[PDB]
Amino acid sequence: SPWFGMDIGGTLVKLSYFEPIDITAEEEQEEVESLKSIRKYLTSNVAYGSTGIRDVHLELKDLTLFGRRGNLHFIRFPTQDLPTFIQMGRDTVLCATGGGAYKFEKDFRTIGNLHLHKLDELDCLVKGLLYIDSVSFNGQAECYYFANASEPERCQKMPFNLDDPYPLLVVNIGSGVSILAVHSKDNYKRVTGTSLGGGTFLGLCSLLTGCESFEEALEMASKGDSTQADKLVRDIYGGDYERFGLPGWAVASSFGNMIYKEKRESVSKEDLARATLVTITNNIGSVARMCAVNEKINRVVFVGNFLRVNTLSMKLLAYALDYWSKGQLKALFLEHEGYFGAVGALLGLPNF
Amino acid sequence: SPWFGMDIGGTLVKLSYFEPIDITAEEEQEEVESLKSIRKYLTSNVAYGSTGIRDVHLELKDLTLFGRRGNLHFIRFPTQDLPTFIQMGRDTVLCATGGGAYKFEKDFRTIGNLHLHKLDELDCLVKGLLYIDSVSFNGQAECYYFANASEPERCQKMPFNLDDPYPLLVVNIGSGVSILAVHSKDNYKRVTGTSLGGGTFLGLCSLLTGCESFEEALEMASKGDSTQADKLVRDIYGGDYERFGLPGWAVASSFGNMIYKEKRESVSKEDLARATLVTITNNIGSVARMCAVNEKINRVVFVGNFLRVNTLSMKLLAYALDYWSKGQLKALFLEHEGYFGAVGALLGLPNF
Ligand SMILES: Nc1ncnc2c1ncn2[C@@H]1O[C@H](COP(=O)(O)OP(=O)(O)NP(=O)(O)O)[C@@H](O)[C@H]1O
Ligand SMILES: Nc1ncnc2c1ncn2[C@@H]1O[C@H](COP(=O)(O)OP(=O)(O)NP(=O)(O)O)[C@@H](O)[C@H]1O
Ligand SMILES: CC(C)c1ncc(CC(=O)N2CCN(c3ccc(C#N)nn3)CC2)cc1F
Ligand SMILES: CC(C)c1ncc(CC(=O)N2CCN(c3ccc(C#N)nn3)CC2)cc1F
Ligand SMILES: [Mg+2]
Ligand SMILES: [Mg+2]
Repeated sequence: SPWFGMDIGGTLVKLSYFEPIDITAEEEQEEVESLKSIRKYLTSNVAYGSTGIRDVHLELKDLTLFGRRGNLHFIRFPTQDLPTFIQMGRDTVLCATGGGAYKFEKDFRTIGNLHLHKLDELDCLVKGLLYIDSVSFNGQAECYYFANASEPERCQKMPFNLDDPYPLLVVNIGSGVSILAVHSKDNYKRVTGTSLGGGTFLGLCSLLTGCESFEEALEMASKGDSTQADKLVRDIYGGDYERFGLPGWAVASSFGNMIYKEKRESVSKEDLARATLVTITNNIGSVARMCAVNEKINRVVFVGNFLRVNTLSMKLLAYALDYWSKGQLKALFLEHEGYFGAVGALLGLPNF
Repeated sequence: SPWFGMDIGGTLVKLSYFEPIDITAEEEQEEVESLKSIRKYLTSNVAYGSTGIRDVHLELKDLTLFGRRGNLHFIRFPTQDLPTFIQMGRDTVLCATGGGAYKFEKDFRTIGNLHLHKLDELDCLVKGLLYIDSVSFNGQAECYYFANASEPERCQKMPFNLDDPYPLLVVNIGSGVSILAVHSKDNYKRVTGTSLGGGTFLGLCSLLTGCESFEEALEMASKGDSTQADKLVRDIYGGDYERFGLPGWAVASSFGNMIYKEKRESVSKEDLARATLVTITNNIGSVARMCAVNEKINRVVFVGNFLRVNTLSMKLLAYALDYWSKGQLKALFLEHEGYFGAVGALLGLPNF
């Protein structure tokens, strides 16, 4: 049986696959052709069909897991294409998490004799996050922050040590947002969540600009000026609101300048994309700040695929969390940020 | 000099005007024609030009203020039309608050010999709120809540006593959102704020539906189904997410079903209006809940004109705050909710 961990989210399926690299001469003969075809298919291709992708840069090489050495691979595809995945399987013990482990349980059982083991998505997230940081990213730090995030000429990605990770606030930005407080390896809770997450960015962006992919939405946003759509403090006060330390550049009302018809007629799609990104990102940061204050936790780590290839939102979070907390909170990021649930699911294999 | 209080916000100007009703025979002769023309103009019209409105239902009758008896009137017009207001004035001590008291200071001083006194918008809000509740709404309660907000066959507006109003969390929903913690008549602070407020509702609604007024946006929303645009917990899990008590009907991702092109092509403008309203309203409620928990305050009063003629958002707030706090927080509302800053400004007149 191949060793796989699957996190079926509302938008993306994430798959962690352990490729053994210590296969003995006797073991290669004993392996069945279907198993060899799967291993070869997965390791000789980086694109799978039309929508599956192997994130080769994230591979952990020569990892020791369950007493074997191998490479840990990280693979993603849209949940909309899970029927293709299952149909290919019909042409193994599967540890699965995410909402889709429940929603699609009956579909996975169409694969004869397959044993599906549903695992909790936040249990798997915490276990996978702690594990990956513990083994390191091929000797490099898994965790990083942006040093001097308020000064663009200095701002730079820097490694951050999580050897004693507790306590930790984890902000999981998927379709929506889950906020977790982790006090130990066995003591964690879901503090709250928000509905304004990555699916809001992508959904609103598509409605407003006609973009047809997450990457196109980010490309548009990179070219836009959110202040063409947003109403700033200085638009209301003429400058800073000094009594409460609100700088003129702060957003007072997201999309608030779109109440004027002439401004709706002049705004560009790129401006709207950037305002959508800024609106969602600042709200996530603000909710994270309030939760960190209430939980008395000063390290805030952001995960989920809203931040994949999204340096704009990462840098906005780093700057905003530091600025609005007056330096009391630190924004942290993880190289394997979308895959922790899939890894945590894989890690449950020995229990079955 | 007529007694006026003005709150110049980012979107609306609010004006409180005290009409004396104890004018003696000698006083009517001494009054100048311009003053008599202003009082007559204000009290014989309910529409002023094309965009000014007197909210006659809010009038406080036979109020004793500064040692005189009179009627307190409540008048609003768009900040975009303030040049018309100022030009009419050029054809008095003015206590003014809101950002526009600063932004338009030089414009108010084009009225010869006018004395402008800028007052802080959250100082005025707290003072006006406490004052109006203290004098009552013509003998009725100024404050109300929705009893049994979780059961539509029972849910009904009911009066609420604020005779000892402290402590109180005040959520001011204007263009954006300000959240205040009031501990006494002289001890209050701005806890935080959000950029996702009434201008976000109106701005996004206009972009998405082509509506041309706040009232039209609400009319559209009243006919729509937000679940056509939003991705719910049951869309991801197939039902409830039981481990964390998330019901299937909860929104997991606002506008999250709009990542699918075929759903964008089927959604109605009314659906989009309702999803915008629900998205903004739930986020305001959630931020209010987190702030109330951190401030250790269990009464949350919502003000600002986002809720004017907006029973949908008021009932959503009442239900959501009670549901998501497991009954620990109570949503409160005020009949004069958009006008407290203007009243607090008027109340500063004796200091000058
Ligand atoms: N290739 C992509 N396709 C779609 N969305 C993408 C893609 N890449 C990045 N994203 C973003 O990543 C978000 C989904 O993140 P992800 O952590 O995989 O959520 P999920 O697990 O599928 N949803 P959930 O059930 O709420 O946990 C989307 O909402 C987008 O904002
Ligand atoms: N006639 C109207 N015109 C515009 N907006 C309206 C109207 N009626 C209700 N609204 C809503 O009321 C909101 C403005 O509320 P209001 O409390 O008057 O804010 P403001 O004081 O002008 N803004 P701010 O400077 O942020 O405090 C708008 O964003 C709309 O959502
Ligand atoms: C008084 C009126 C005109 C008014 N209404 C609303 C606002 C918005 C506001 O108050 N804020 C503060 C909190 N903020 C963030 C952002 C990111 C993070 C992170 N990470 N944290 N906080 C968002 C904007 C301003 C304002 F002047
Ligand atoms: C696990 C994944 C699939 C997921 N991701 C996000 C959510 C959203 C969420 O967690 N919530 C709770 C807080 N909530 C409100 C709303 C109003 C108030 C008031 N007043 N308070 N809270 C909003 C929705 C669900 C969810 F299953
Ligand atoms: Mg997920
Ligand atoms: Mg205001």
